This record gives sequence, structure tokens and C-alpha cells, in this order.
Amino acid sequence: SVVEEHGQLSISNGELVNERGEQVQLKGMSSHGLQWYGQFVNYESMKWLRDDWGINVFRAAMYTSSGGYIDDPSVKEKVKEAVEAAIDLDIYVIIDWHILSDNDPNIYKEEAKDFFDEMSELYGDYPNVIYEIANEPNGSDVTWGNQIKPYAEEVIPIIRNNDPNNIIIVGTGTWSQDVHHAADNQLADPNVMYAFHFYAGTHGQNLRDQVDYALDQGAAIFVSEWGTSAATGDGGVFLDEAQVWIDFMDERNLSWANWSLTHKDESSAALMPGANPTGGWTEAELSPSGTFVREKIRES
Ligand SMILES: OC[C@H]1CNC[C@@H](O)[C@@H]1O[C@@H]1O[C@H](CO)[C@@H](O)[C@H](O)[C@H]1O
Repeated sequence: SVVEEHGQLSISNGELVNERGEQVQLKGMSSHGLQWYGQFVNYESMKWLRDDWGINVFRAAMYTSSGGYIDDPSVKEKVKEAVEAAIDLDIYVIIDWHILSDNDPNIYKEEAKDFFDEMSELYGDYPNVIYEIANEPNGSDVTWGNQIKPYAEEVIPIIRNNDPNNIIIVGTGTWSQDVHHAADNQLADPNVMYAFHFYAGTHGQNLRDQVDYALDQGAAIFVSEWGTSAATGDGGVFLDEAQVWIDFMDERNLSWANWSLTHKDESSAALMPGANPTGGWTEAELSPSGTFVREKIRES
């Protein structure tokens, strides 16, 4: 129903819109690393998230390093499983080239080009797909102008040769927080968005103001990852600040995916240890984070 109703997504005047030019907001879940917790990514679990939580997007977090795709490329097949499930379930899907320790996206740019060529050739005639080409550029030696933007200007043409206008999300500096610099030096492609990531354990008032600055430059922003925890993915749950961010994102038409769908013993994880990897969770099988996130999506 979601993808049939909204169809082809695009950017108009800095906003995500549907094929009738109306604003749309996506809200959903990210997987954890597919090399560690891929059992939670399947048609049945995604269907349960769609029907019981109300998700309309799912993010497939394919780590490049840390045992991910560069080390063992078989994980790309789990991305394909996720995309095919989203197509069958009529929801949107984010294909996330999940850089982190490999902090400069140029480190694995050759492999990224080949991966996004393959994915856009396979899936480029479906409206479901959103390409996230570099999760979290980071380090003082990785800047928008010097590293990230030129990386994007090599990968985006590869995608566009197969898929002329599905959305592309481009990571920003400082773990996808530096939307100010991106917004002052935007890419040419009209269907690009810049990633912004937050964790509720960080006091967020200036970060909200920086998102507003970026929006005021006409840049589109997708909150492609956020958590209720501290910035480590652990360290407690911060639901007061999470709610402030939820309300901010609703006021600003910002789409989002929450980190993450796993039973790992960390506060950002949505599930508790006994949760079935094919869905059907009871209240007791959701963590405090998962309960909150489910409520936010159901309220929506
Ligand atoms: O630190 C929380 C997030 C921030 N965004 C990137 C994402 O990969 C990260 O998740 C954590 O990553 C570390 C390192 O891979 C894992 O050990 C954590 O379990 C995970 O939450």
C-alpha cells in the first residue's frame, strides 16, 4: 500500500515528496550490521514491522569493514533479500554502504562503485530503493569538500547510469553530523539528500539548530540513523531527549530510521534476547528502546 500510494519519491524545494508532489515522511527501522545480526532481516520480520509497528521504510546496514562486505562479500545477498522483501511488502528500502572504521569513503570507493552499479542495475526500475552511499564519514582528515563530495561525484554517476532519479542519501562529516558544510556546498543532483544522525544521549539543542540551518539553504535532510542511547549505541536510554527529536522531525518533515533491530545487549537495541528473528514479538520481547520506537511509529 505505501509504495503504491506514494510511488516515485523525489526532492522538491528541499523536501521529500511523493509522485503527486506532496510531502511524505518515512519512519522505520535499521538493521544492525548484516554480518552480525542478519537473521533479523527477512520477509517475515519485515512484514511484522510493517503490520504491527507501521514501518514504511527499512534500512539494510551493510558494514563494509568490521567483518562486513570487504571481508566477506556474501552479505550483499542479504541486502538483496531485504530489498526484495521491501518490494514484496510495498515499503521503501535503504541500501546502506555502512562505512565507519573505514572512516574515509574513498578507502573502498572502487568497491562501492561496483556494488552500487550492481544494485542499481538490479533494482533501478523499482521506486522502493533509496541508496545511502556512505553511512558515517568521520575524522578531522575527512571533510565535505575534500573527501566526501568528490566521492559522491564518482558514485552518483554510476547509479544514475542505471537509475536516473531514485533518492540518494550522502553522508556528512563528523559521523554524519556536519550538515552545515554540506548545505553550503551542495551536490548537483536534484534527488540527493544529506544524512544527519543523532543519539539522544547527547544534548541536542544546537544540533537541531544546525539541521535548521541546513534546511534553510534548501538542502534536503534524511535522518538515516538515530538512537535512543548514547552515541556508542549503549550507555542508557534517553527518552526525554528522544521525544524532543521526534517532535522536531515531525515539524520539519524529516524521514528517519532507528538503530537498531537486534537483540544485542546494548541500550539502542530494539529487541530482548528471546525475540524471534521472524517477528511476532510480545511486549516483553521489546527493549525499552524498542517499545518507545514502536509507539512512535504506531502513533504516526
Ligand atoms: O555507535 C552507535 C552507532 C552509530 N552509527 C553507526 C553504527 O554503526 C553504530 O552502531 C554501533 O557500532 C558499533 C561498532 O560497529 C557496535 O559495536 C555497536 O554494537 C553498534 O551499536
